[PDB]
Amino acid sequence: ARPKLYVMDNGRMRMDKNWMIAMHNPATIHNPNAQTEFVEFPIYTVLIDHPEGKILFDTSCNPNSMGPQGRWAESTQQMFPWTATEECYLHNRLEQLKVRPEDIRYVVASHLHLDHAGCLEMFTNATIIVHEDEFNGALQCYARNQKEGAYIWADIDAWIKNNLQWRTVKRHEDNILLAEGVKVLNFGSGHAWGMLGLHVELPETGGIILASDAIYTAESYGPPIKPPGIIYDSLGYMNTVERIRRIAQETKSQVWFGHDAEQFKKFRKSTEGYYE
Amino acid sequence: ARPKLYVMDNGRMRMDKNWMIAMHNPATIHNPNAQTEFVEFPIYTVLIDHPEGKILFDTSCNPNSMGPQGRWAESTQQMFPWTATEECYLHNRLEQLKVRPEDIRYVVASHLHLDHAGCLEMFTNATIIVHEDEFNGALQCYARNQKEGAYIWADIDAWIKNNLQWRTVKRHEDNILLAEGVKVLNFGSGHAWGMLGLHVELPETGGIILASDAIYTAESYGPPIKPPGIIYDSLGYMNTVERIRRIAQETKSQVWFGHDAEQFKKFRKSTEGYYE
Ligand SMILES: [Co+2]
Ligand SMILES: [Co+2]
Ligand SMILES: [Fe+3]
Ligand SMILES: [Fe+3]
Repeated sequence: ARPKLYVMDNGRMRMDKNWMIAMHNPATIHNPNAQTEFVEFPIYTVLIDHPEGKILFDTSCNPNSMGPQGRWAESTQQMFPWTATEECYLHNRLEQLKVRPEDIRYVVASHLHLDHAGCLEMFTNATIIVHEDEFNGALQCYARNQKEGAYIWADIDAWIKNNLQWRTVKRHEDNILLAEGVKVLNFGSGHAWGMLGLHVELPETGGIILASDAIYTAESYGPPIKPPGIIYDSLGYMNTVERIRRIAQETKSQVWFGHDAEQFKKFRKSTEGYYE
Repeated sequence: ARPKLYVMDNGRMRMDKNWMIAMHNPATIHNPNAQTEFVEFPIYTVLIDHPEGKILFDTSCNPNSMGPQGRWAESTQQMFPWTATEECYLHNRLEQLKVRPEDIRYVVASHLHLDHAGCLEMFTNATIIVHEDEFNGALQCYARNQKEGAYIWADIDAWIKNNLQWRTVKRHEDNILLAEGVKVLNFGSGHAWGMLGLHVELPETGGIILASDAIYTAESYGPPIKPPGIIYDSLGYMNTVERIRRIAQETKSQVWFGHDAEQFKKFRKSTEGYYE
């Protein structure tokens, strides 16, 4: 197989840096009212144009997330504001590559947060691969009518209404070989209830690990590891980062972080090319 | 009737409220540079004067902790400053009750943080009860010559030099009946590597659970639970709080938090009386 892998720019988000890096700047006796910062970071998705079938990793935010008529709760909009030009919308990014949603064979949902699962509803022809624990957690949010937080009720509503084709990765399930040189990594609980990653082996570029929010940024990764404020299972989170580091070493893979502004700037984006 | 329980005031500590309540005041699009605050909370210990032998729960901070010639690293002193008059030192609080360190049969170390294990070195005739995972973690800090953080190298140094008599609670060990109506609760990992609590059954007052830093304050307790910034095992922490809530219900026990300023105010202090 000679795939082409694309990085698609799906806009920017801002939030308290403490969400990204827990206790990044603790107050001290002579600085008792230490103030935080509102950091900007990229939202992106990855398309693997593979001869066996197109694979999409993450889906960014829904185009109708923000605004007075937005799907996101106002509180969510104020804490995690998403800014994106029309060109940044996933459907537009795919269109400019002459890729229709119906062309996508597999969508790998790293997790079901607002900035990763926003456009799942587009892909009614794909198998949606998601960690069973993440799926269960999101569905409970829905059933419990939770309208605030990182799991968007209106998004989940749409997934169900659109009759998406789910394939859950079981808690103790081994890696899934999706296609030649493409493996779904079962990271389990950490940042969220159930994290999935991808290992891609490209002929030219070599190994890539898509970590998503298992590792927010290079600052997260270190060493030393600097865990997030947004966290479910702290032990699991630490285990996963260390696991990724080992895999990266042993397979000579690059690690692509969830939301690293510096790393993202270096990427060849879908408007400039791809990785072979 | 028989046992007398004393609450001993061991001064005050201040720190970033984010340590106490994680993400208490998140930055937003209209408050992007949200500040924290430096909150004050009590450091206290509990003496159970029991017919079978005196039991001490926690030991506060070492008198030699603060100052330019103090045991605590300057970074620690400025992040977690401890203020206490001489009358607040544990040795003095015990003296004012006509209790000598050598009279203490059991010391229960809830964990080995600087504000709980500070005076362990006093009790050379007691059995020191501590969670094995907490003990191991602290000893690693010592062996690794870690001078920063919540584990005080100089304190640990003193414990070893003073040849304390350790009794570790094993990871999967059942609760320990220390004396009639006094049980050591094995909370395991959460806030720290290994947390111990105490359930005390007093003839008159009834059930008391000493939660220590398993539950910082009533705000922590909720519901809903609001976890701390100082945390090791998030899942374990949550499990422990909910366990305490069940035990409290089933045994009709009060829950005494680790560092709740309002609750501590209400307590009958050792200088005014005791519980029976
Ligand atoms: Co996330
Ligand atoms: Co503590
Ligand atoms: Fe994210
Ligand atoms: Fe404490």
